[PDB]
Amino acid sequence: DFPRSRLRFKEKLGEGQFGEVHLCEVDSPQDHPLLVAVKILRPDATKNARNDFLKEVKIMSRLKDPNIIRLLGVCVQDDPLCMITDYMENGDLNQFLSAHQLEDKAAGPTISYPMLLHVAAQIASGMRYLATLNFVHRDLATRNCLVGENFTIKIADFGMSRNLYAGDYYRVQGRAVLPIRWMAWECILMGKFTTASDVWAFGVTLWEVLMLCRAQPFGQLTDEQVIENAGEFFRDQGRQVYLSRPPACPQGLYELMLRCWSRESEQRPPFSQLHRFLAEDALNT
Ligand SMILES: C[C@@H]1CN(c2cncnc2)Cc2cc(C(=O)Nc3cc(CN4CCN(C)CC4)cc(C(F)(F)F)c3)ccc21
Repeated sequence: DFPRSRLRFKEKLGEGQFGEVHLCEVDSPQDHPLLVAVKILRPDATKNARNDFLKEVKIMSRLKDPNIIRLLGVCVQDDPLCMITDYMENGDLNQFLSAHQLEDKAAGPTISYPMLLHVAAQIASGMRYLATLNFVHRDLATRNCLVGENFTIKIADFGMSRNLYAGDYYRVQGRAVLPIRWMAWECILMGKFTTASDVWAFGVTLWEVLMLCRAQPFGQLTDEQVIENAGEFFRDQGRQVYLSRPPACPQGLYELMLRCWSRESEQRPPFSQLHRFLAEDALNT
């Protein structure tokens, strides 16, 4: 159990109905101070919130990769319940890219095209790790991607904890609230979530990166039309629709995005392939 006496409060990062998130300093992290994010459960939090908290701890404890959020420690042998992760200073990737303009010499901070590819390749690397562990993320989007120092990307999962992105989730039949615009066609129709559908979502995430998070995927189409589109991928009568090529995206890179959106799960490129393309092949028109 992490010694909670080693956590020095600095600033509250956010609040919730069942807990609080704090930015903490740890002096001499080798066991100047290391900054960490600590989720503390309120002493009056529900037994259901406590259940989610402990299961969240279990899940995270297995994920140890440079492009995945790390669980540093937990304080659970006593109350209040704490979970300690890395602190990603630049917030989520949607908030990060939305604050930048593209570096375009032919034409507020700037971000270059090679840097957008490095960001996407780090997301690919993280996902390759999850896929090799048979772990299906189920909600890959830029909002669930965290930005640290040196343009380091760490894939996370906030769920619906932040009310910031309610427009990105749709309540289907059964009170299940899903991110349909990022979901593969088999997910929306059959609830079939696999590594292959994580690829589809990566494809939509690469679109967001290339758009500098300026627009919602299929923004001109209603939620009902995004669902009806998945039925068109099922019928395979050539009437299904794809996200349009971002202005700064070359045709070669757009062709990779379309592959992630193949009708057949087995035709979608593995994360090892996306990673190599994004890190090596940027020499395309
Ligand atoms: C306090 C702290 C705040 N913070 C933060 C970092 N820098 C700057 N400001 C805040 C990052 C962070 C991330 C997580 C997190 O990422 N946790 C997670 C949970 C699941 C499972 N699962 C549980 C249920 N739920 C519905 C869906 C997700 C799967 C995965 C993943 F992605 F790694 F697989 C990750 C949890 C707590 C915190």
